[PDB]
Amino acid sequence: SHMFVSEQSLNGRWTLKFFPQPAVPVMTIEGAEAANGIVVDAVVPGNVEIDMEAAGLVEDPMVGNNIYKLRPYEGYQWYYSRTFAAPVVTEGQRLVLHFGGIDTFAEVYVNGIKVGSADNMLIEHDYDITSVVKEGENRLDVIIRSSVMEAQNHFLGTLSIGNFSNEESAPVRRAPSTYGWDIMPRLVSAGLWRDVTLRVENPVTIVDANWVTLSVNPKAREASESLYLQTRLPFEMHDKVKAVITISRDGRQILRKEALMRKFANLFTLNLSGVDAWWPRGYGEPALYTAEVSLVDVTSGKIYDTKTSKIGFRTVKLELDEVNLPGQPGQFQFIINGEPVFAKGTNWVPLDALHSRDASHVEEAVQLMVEMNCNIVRCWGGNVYEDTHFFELCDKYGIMVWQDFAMGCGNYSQRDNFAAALEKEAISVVVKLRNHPSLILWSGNNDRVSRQVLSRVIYEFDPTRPYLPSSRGYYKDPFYTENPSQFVSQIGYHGCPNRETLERMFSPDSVNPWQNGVVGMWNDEWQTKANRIYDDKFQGGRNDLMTNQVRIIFGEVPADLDDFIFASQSVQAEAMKFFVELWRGRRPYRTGIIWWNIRDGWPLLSDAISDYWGGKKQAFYYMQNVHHDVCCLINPAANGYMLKVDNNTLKDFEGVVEVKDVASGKQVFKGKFVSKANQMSEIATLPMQKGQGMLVISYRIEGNEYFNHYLYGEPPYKLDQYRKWVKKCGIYELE
Amino acid sequence: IIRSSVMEAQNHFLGTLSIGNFSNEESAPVRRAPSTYGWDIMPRLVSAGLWRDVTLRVENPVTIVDANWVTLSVNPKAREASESLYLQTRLPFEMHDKVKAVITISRDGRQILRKEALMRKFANLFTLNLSGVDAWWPRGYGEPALYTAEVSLVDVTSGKIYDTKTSKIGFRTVKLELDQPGQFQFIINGEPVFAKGTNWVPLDALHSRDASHVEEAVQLMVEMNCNIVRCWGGNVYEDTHFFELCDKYGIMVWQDFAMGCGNYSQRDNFAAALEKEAISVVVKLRNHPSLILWSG
Amino acid sequence: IIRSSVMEAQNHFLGTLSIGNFSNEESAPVRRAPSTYGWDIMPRLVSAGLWRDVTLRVENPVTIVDANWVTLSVNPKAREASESLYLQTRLPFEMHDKVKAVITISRDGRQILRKEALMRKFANLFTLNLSGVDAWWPRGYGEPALYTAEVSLVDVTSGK
Repeated sequence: SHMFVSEQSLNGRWTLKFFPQPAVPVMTIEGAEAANGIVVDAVVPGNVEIDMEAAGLVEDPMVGNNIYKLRPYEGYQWYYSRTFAAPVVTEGQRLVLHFGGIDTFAEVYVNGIKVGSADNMLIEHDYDITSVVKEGENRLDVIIRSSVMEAQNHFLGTLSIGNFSNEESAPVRRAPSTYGWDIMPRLVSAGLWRDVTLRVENPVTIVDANWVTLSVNPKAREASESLYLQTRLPFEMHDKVKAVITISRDGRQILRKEALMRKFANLFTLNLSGVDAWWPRGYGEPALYTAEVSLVDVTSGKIYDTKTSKIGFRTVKLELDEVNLPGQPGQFQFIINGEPVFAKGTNWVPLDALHSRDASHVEEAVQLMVEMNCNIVRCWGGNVYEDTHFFELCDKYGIMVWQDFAMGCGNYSQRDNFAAALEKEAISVVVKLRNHPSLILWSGNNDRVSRQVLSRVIYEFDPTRPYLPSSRGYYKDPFYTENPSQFVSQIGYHGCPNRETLERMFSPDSVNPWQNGVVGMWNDEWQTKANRIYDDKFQGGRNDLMTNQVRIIFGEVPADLDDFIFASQSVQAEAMKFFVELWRGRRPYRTGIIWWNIRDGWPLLSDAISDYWGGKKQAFYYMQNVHHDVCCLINPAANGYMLKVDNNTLKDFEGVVEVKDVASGKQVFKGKFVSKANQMSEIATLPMQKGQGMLVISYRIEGNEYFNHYLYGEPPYKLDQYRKWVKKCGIYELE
Repeated sequence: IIRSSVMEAQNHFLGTLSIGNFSNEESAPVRRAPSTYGWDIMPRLVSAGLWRDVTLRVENPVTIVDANWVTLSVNPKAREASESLYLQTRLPFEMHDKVKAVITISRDGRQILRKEALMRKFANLFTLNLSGVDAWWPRGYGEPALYTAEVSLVDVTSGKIYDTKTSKIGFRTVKLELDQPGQFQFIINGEPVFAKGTNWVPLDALHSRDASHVEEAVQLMVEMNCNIVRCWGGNVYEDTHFFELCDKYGIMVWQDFAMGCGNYSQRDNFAAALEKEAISVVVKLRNHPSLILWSG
Repeated sequence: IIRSSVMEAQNHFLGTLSIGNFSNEESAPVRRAPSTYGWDIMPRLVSAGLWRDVTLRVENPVTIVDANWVTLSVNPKAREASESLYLQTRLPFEMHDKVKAVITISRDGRQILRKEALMRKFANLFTLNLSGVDAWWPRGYGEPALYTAEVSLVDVTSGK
């Protein structure tokens, strides 16, 4: 009832002073104030380019070639400053200054006294400022250095040079994609990109509450849950404090346990009844339960601290296939609550190049995966680690999370200084995320980094989850169809974004892609949205993937912009849909497919199926119809085709299915089928049809009508005849 | 000025494996005897204090840092053995070529060997091929023959003795012949011995009284006729006198490093504290013939 | 001011496997040539002093930290080769996009290959596909063909 702890936000308006970084970087408050620079208003959480654009000092980086105009600020320093009132601290309490995100190399001062030196963009930074804080008004100053210039303080190994990830990224703990990628612009940025708060703690406080599902019995509605509790506990308070442990759901108390605190750290085991297991989408309900622990004085009832979260009773195992194709990647399958689950989902890339806006995108971005019905998502190591709320949403909606540690495409230093920086980061992120039921896998894609540093962290701080040391042309080419990986990471096909997105990110004279009307030659602004990392004038490159892919499927590249959008999105839609159906149709050998990708992190031309502004490409709806719990699909056979139905649930379903020709209306097949639980079931073999065309699949399950299709024949097709088949099928609108 | 051991534990963040074991979470990040926090066979009595000797030592510029005696080979029927002396010293350079090591093996006044060697460097290996020496055996398999091994540093001209190290060694070889836990056998001087003995637990919850119990407690093993004793990792390491008695009565010693009943930290901080401890205890005890096994 | 190398060895407690070897115990904990303490083919002469050149060097803010040449592949029959240059430089941020790297492979004054690239970052990997070059062979197996490889950091505006 009575609250003896509190958290006061330091978010809001700050003062931001920026200037070019001298040869000797500015480290002190006196140097930052004596330096000659520009002072503007800043918003925390934020990025400095946001503050600068609000002051009219930079142009919108999302339009045209404006991204290259931010180049000089990579060599700048950034000085945050504000005042704050210190909260009332009683005798023994501790005041903690909390940073959710400092980007990156910065000296932190409170009342002119240094309290910390941050050097990791991806993790939290907490400082005990109890003794340095004064009565009344206090000063908080953060002086950030240039991340790019920090790289030259290090001598690189041979393996760290020439990778797709930037050499500037190798010796520093930052998201590698911020230096530029083929799917993200170069925007190093800086600033306080997550919350800054002031926490008041009691001498008796919870240091960590670690919930672990030892076992789960779904049929009996039981589970065994362990609580690893670490606290600060003055010895005078030993035997005078009790832990109050509650499992509840919507106010209704499931279990209550109280235990006297005779030592600072304890293991409490809870044997629960009447509790449902946590399942990913399709395989059941994502049952969640409020788990709460409080440190309570046994005499006065004083609540010294309380930790509350929603946990899910679930076990996860990575069943390795060590018989078939030893050494091949993807020879494994996820086992959730003892059931082998078929994984299907997207790779997760940055939500925004200015990551202070990540949090405002996460609700609608997770809703993309919910509408798609992904049961898994892989957080790519090129991005930052997402915050707690992303994993809360994945807990709530039953989306399993595969978490890469933040590494780019390359090899890294084997020396002690880098190993210590990565270990501190790994321990921080693991302790923070290890209680979310949606998280199922750590990945660190011999190397000391992947085979020793990260493995020792998972071994000591998360024994409950598996760890993995390591991770164009025609879509029916043998490079795709002959891949024997059970669990594949699909490469992705390009898709020209919607017209409204093109007209929003390109200048009016650059909306049309063809330079001087020459089909195949991209203008300079389209080359920038390749993404082109550096401002280098050249022709061709990554954008030629759009034309070469429509030239294989449709023979010729349309000159009209609207017809080019249809051709490009159609190739992307057919390719990605074909890859999902190919893996779902070849179960039980195939065990999962994680495709690239569902959402852009910036207005760009990419292989994502939905752009930065929420513009869904045609591939999104194609993929949606092949991601259902029960899906009737058609795989190519040696002679003819094979109508199949795949089931990613633990329940049996029945229904009827009808396969017809879209152009002639003739019935190729129509029969009743039994879709057995958690397996692929072949229905019937279909003969080869004459020439090109399309087949329409119409199946009915439990009074619900679902629709699919299959494009038969060999390319090249005629773009206008394919358009007629889409309209005559009645499933997907043209545009 | 001693601090609270229990409270020191809260200066550390424990890994999952260190929580919930039978050994106390307070024991996991500190280098103390785990049984002092309580056990099923020992009371909780954390205690504190200067529980062993406090002395002032005066050393000369020339001094012996370590005298490490190693038995390379033994031939009991021929009454021979090859003994190595690994000698480390502090030696000013002006004292190089001016000091000699005097190595003497003796048994009850009878001198077995007297070798003198000019000190030309600070560390040296002296091989001693001995005659008329009996091998060291555990109880039942023969005599626990011990010899006084003495090394002294002596000025060549003035004859002044700068330092002297003296202990009783035994000429013995130990091999662990492997063949499921416990699939091994101790080979002592080439013979396969059948081991029979007890585990060794704290002599007292107040460990400053261990030294007053060790004579009678070892006599329990002599009356019992144990030929082996396993010093439990829940206890402190026994002092030199315990191993002196085990040398004398022919009781082999299997020594656990001081670990509780659970997994420990994997971070560099704990590894550095444990390495320092292990180097200290190994150098202190590696010269006793009774000691035959280290266990982690 | 140089100290005694011999006396430095007594700052270290030696392990058992470091005592009794052919090399001196004084050699085990120090980073010196072990033969200086004596061997069966070299006398004992510890010595001391500044035994190699001492120089004062002046470096520009734009300077080459390391030029690492690596032969990926070679085809001696076709007189072709693939050479990589792992270049690490010191580069103030003001000089980013204003300096170019100039790479020249030559032999006895005749130029074989030349490549220019704008320095956009401090470290770079350059790939050179070379024609008309001979492979390096040990004695007997061919000629020890060498080529002068030069890299320079050049101001794109003034040519300095």
